[PDB]
Amino acid sequence: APVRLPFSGFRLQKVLRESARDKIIFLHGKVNEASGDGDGEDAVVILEKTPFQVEQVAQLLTGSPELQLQFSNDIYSTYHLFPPRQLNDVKTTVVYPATEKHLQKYLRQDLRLIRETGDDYRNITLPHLESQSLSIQWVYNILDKKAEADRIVFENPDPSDGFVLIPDLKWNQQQLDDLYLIAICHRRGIRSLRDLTPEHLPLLRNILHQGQEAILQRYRMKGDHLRVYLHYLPSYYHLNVHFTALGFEAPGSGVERAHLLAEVIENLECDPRHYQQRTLTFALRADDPLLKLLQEAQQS
Amino acid sequence: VRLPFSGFRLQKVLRESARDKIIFLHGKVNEASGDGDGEDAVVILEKTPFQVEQVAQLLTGSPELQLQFSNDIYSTYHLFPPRQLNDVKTTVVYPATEKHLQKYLRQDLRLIRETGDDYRNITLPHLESQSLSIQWVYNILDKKAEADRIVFENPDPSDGFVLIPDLKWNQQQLDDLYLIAICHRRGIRSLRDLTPEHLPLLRNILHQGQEAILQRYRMKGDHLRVYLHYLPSYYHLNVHFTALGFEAPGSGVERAHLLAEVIENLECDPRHYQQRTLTFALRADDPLLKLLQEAQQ
Ligand SMILES: C[n+]1cn([C@@H]2O[C@H](COP(=O)(O)OP(=O)(O)OP(=O)(O)OC[C@H]3O[C@@H](n4cnc5c(N)ncnc54)[C@H](O)[C@@H]3O)[C@@H](O)[C@H]2O)c2nc(N)[nH]c(=O)c21
Ligand SMILES: C[n+]1cn([C@@H]2O[C@H](COP(=O)(O)OP(=O)(O)OP(=O)(O)OC[C@H]3O[C@@H](n4cnc5c(N)ncnc54)[C@H](O)[C@@H]3O)[C@@H](O)[C@H]2O)c2nc(N)[nH]c(=O)c21
Ligand SMILES: [Y+3]
Ligand SMILES: [Y+3]
Ligand SMILES: [Y+3]
Repeated sequence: APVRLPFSGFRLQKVLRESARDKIIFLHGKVNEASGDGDGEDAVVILEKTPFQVEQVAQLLTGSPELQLQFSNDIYSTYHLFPPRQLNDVKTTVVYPATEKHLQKYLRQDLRLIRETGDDYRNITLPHLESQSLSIQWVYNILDKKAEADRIVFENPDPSDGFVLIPDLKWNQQQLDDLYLIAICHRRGIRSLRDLTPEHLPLLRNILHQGQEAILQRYRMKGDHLRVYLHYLPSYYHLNVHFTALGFEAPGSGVERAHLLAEVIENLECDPRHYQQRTLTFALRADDPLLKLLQEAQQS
Repeated sequence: VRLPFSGFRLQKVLRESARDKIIFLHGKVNEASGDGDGEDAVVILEKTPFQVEQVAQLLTGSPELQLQFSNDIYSTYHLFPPRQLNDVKTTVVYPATEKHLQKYLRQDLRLIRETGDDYRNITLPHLESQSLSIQWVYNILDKKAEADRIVFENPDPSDGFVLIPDLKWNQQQLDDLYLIAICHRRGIRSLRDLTPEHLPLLRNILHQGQEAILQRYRMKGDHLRVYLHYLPSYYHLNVHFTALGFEAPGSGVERAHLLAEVIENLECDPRHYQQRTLTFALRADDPLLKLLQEAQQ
């Protein structure tokens, strides 16, 4: 049974970002303006066209689809096709109320690479963590069974070595070509890859092996069909591991941000302090203050 | 008006990309019309980008939505918009030939984690038996080919290399900038052949490579993603230079290795690349895949 936007009104302020290639758009709207003091609140609405489901496509092209002809020559031709309802799903995400840090992160990527030494991390990044980081209340809600409980795909309930595996916010669950799940560990205070030590190895292995095994049993998808990894920098500073279909070229799966869990585990087995000592490469917005901070602790 | 045929029986998904919301289908058409004898068609379908004004308008009309879930300030929904947002770009090849089929066909991939042993016992023996030609490299290195496009060359036979646009780039804009660097010293097959003796070749590549791109394109190093493939397609060490902003195919973690961390990895673990297990993806029909899977069963 269908619902409405969790707010009234939406008046466009700004296209934070759009991409014709990815068929996606992120908008900052003013909402609820006809109440209280008349200023309203900020929201972000994100609209993404969805992947095709080949069977519905094959069934459509078997009949007489609604078409207009755009180019014609001999054996080539391009139409505009207007499918029935069922092929038109647009994946819609709402952030509301949206904070100033949301508005910043969803804006116009003009990105710069940076190489962060262990020392740059203790000295510069760590003490500046608040400014990179978003509320993890949603993570607590899942771990506490207050949101998304009926979506949980698997749980290892151990307080220390356990975790919850659930469909990622980006996956609309309608097909397996873009399978995307997330594992969040039960244990609090592991912010990111920089916190990881051999003490976490049991936790890591369980995410890797019981996560893959749970995906094999739920979706029949084999581990050699999965790309399993973490982000550095993450947006939410509670360790989280991303399980994607390998043939899905997921945004954020690039060598400049993604780290395979299998390698992370073996890195720890070979090199207990590897994540505190070594240098990690990632991208930051041009104008992000932390970039400036870091550029200045290494140039001179 | 109409599709150029009647009936569609799916024969094969030649290629798909959920990320780009595109599929390439081969179907059999006309099987319940004319003589009864079906033909070949390719039909490519692609979702369209949004238009701001149509989206704004839809949103201020407060539409109805099917809730997927909510959590705190977050929520997601299925939206079934009115016709004007729903257009699909439908390209048809009819009748299509076996050439059209081969043009669009892509193999599905499979992950493998190749130990240092796996590489010694299985991949290396396989690759000396079977490899794609590295002539085209040779042609460049010794000026018979593409000398009209060199961006930079350091000639030192032991640590030098030539830097040319990759064929993937039409050179009309810097958005999708892509270059390869091929080294002068011969027989470096891939990453698996790298040791601390390579440190000058590597350093060389990264550093003079960036300087060349700076002077030629006005593009700073922090704007560049620089890396090698494992497994490469061509077994003569080759370094890839792409614009940071360009989400280049093949820059995924399951394939790409940052040049600079390959360097530091040599510095702290001299045997790294002969001992450590490396991860990569193979085509479903690659004989190497069956070999590795059989060795690890
Ligand atoms: C709030 N939240 C985030 N995730 C998922 O948790 C992971 C956190 O992962 P991470 O810490 O490594 O950070 P990441 O940067 O990947 O997450 P973010 O959500 O900021 O995604 C990165 C970028 O991808 C882009 N993007 C494409 N679609 C969306 C979308 N729908 N929402 C936000 N960003 C999107 C944005 O440009 C964004 O900055 C992400 O994969 C996110 O979908 C959630 N999953 C559930 N199940 N319930 C949640 O409530 C939830
Ligand atoms: C022949 N050639 C190739 N390159 C470029 O050299 C680099 C070699 O780099 P690499 O050794 O690590 O190989 P990579 O795997 O990147 O090569 P490429 O993208 O071309 O892969 C090879 C081929 O296999 C095909 N292919 C890739 N995946 C699939 C799949 N999944 N299914 C079916 N076919 C696939 C490709 O379309 C292509 O024909 C590539 O980035 C390539 O564009 C060249 N550059 C110049 N300047 N002059 C050349 O003549 C030249
Ligand atoms: Y006020
Ligand atoms: Y006011
Ligand atoms: Y079915």
